[PDB]
Amino acid sequence: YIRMAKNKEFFDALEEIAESAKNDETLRNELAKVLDDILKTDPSDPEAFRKIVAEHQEFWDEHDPSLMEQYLKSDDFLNSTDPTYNFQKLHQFAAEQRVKLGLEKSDTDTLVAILKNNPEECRAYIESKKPGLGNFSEGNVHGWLKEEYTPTIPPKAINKSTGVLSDEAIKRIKEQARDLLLLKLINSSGNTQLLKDLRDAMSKPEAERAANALGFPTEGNGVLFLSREVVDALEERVEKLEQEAAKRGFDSYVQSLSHNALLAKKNGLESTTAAGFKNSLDEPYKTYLPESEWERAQGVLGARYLQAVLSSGTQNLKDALNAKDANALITELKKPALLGPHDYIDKAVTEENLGSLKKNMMKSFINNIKDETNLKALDALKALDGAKNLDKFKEVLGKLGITPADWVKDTDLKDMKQWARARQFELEINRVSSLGSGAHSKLMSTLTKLPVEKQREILAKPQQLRHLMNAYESHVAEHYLGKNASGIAELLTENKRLEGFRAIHNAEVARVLANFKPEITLNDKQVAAINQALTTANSNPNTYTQATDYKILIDAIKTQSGSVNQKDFYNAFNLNDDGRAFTSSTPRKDEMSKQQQHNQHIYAEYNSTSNSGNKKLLAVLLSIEKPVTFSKDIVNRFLRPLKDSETPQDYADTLFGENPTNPANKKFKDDLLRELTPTVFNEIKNDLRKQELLDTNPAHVMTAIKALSTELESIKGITGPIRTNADKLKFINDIDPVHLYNPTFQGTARSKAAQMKERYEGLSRDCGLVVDQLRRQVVALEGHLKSLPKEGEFKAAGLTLEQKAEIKKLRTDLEAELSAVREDLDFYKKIQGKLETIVKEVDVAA
Repeated sequence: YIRMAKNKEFFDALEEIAESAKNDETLRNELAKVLDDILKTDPSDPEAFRKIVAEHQEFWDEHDPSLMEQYLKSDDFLNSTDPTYNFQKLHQFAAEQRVKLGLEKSDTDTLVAILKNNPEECRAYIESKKPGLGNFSEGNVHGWLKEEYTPTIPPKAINKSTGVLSDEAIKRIKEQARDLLLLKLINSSGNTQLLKDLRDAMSKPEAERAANALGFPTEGNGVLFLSREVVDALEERVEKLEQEAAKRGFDSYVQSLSHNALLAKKNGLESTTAAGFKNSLDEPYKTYLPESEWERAQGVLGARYLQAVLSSGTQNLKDALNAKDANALITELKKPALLGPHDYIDKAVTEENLGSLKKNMMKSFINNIKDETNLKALDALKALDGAKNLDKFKEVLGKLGITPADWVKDTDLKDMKQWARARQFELEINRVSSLGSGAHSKLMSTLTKLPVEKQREILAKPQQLRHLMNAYESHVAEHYLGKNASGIAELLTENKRLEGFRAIHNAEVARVLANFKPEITLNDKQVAAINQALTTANSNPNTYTQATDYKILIDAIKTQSGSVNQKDFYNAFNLNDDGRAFTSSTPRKDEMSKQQQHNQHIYAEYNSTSNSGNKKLLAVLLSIEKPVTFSKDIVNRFLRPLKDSETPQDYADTLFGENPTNPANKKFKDDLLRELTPTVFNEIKNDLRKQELLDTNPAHVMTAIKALSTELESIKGITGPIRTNADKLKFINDIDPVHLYNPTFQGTARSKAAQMKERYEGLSRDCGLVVDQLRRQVVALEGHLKSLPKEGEFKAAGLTLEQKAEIKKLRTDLEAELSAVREDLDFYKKIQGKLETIVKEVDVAA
């Protein structure tokens, strides 16, 4: 080797200078000449060549003096045959370097065309862009050949000048072109998913499609390879787009948030830095929101979170509802009792907020109205429901603790009275049900959706809430609710699910099992075994103080629920997670004990008796919560009058009174009539009328076989006339056609048919009545011959041939009526329907 020369030093200098001409527009115009000349020269003419490189000495000395030192013409300092850097190389390299300098600022269409064209076609293309990408025409640069052309049908210009722009040189030119075309495409795409497909690809075939979709050409794909410069710029483009996307989308997303969602953002909103705040959002905003937005976004999401948490909370809101302006409402909400000292609440701003906020705070207030010392809750609420003026309101909102209340609008008066009524219901159902008002969510909805007036009615007559919890067929609900009122379907199925718990043998186990987070669903055989578990528990004299014996009661129930987390079960009954021992704060078990202590004497009969009629009356009794212990003498006083009482109401009255004076009684009468439905009371009754029919005296058997036969004759006298009129009322209106008419009076052409309508729908309302009546008799008749044992297992001393032929007379007569009445029920319904189709053809006709 040697090296005593400037040949590398010029390669290396040109290369640097070209880089610094990226952003120095005049230096490129200088460096283009330096090249434009070096190019014009013949390479293999060491005189002429070194003449031309020397004759730009002023431009050489301008970058680096250490290129220059009679010695210029001497090829001592400048090698003519360097193994790595000739004149042939420094000409070839200066050509590459020329076209590279030119495309650095050239348009998208050129950039494409260089990628589009093959090396041959690419050289000829460079000639057509003259002097843009150098002066590459014949004669103007030495190596440069004549343009040849292909033999293809549309001929394509090619230039086979490898001596100056080598095949490896035009690849490097395409390399540089690609990059710049991409940066052009990247900086101009708003389409973020495409950009991402490119950055996140892991194989040429989708690096392709991603590129091709941005506008990179199909022809370029061969050389498509991400440099680290294009990557770096791509990566920082998406982060730009996502941020200004997320900044824009936020104010919408906040409005999109559900109530529970809003509520979950608290830890976020209280965050002392933007990282935290941001970390509590959902994923677009969780990262790509910019921190600059934060202070603003605290407010936008804040004032929605102030609406949500103030609306739904239990905190005391007197002072904050009485706030003077926003500035005072703020200093109130920052108080530790409320939302705490946090910057976010300094976006509860006077403008839109403190109206909106106070209306929302008023919902909380009303819902946490409490039996205070001078005022009942139901009075306070009904005061608010009652009053008519805005000023008649402010008068009571005086007494509730809100002065001035001059902020209270007129429009809102209807909304906030609904909150007053809704709350009234909440309480009145809590008063009526052993269970929670929560346990009747669907019932609590349907009342809140009855129109303004009916609400006030059902509230003035609260006893029907009782009847509604015992409404299981839609017509029963309708009779108290409305015509076809909203949400009945759901109400009924609530009542069907609750009946298990409502008839469970202890009111604590009722409450918690009914109000479990996943919903449980029972069979009667499940609740049998649950009530069986509680009898073993009442048998055990330390179920509620020995933790291993409290477990025997829970372990028994557990199994019957059947399918949930063990732990919540145990905690919800005040035990630790294991079972091992009681949790320190022990209220659920405490009331269980208080209940199951009152079921001492009641259980004492429940176990003794074979009277599987009034077993059921005890079962309902111990399934109702009691203030007090219910002695052995009151169990006797409960069981006495049931035989002689005909209805549930007549049963209550003779126990307690017409309007029993003593509050603790009045409540238990109300609570007793809730569980003694007309339906279950009959079940008790004709169960205990099985009893007198199971007796060992024929004295008693027959004294109740005759009774029963008297009630059958009653039933036959209601059915009698309904039978004799039946054959008549059909034969007339069954063969009857329905295009026709019957005109027999005066009036208008349309009012003839209209009042012949009134006459048919009069008959439709007679049949309906009959239908209802026969419905009751089939229920009754069934009721009776359930009560009758069946030729066998009579468990009685000798029955004579007249006695045993009389009881068999009864069965057959009972079944022979039941069977018979069905004829008519069927038939009367046919006539029912038959009219409905005649009445609604007079509608479409007249």
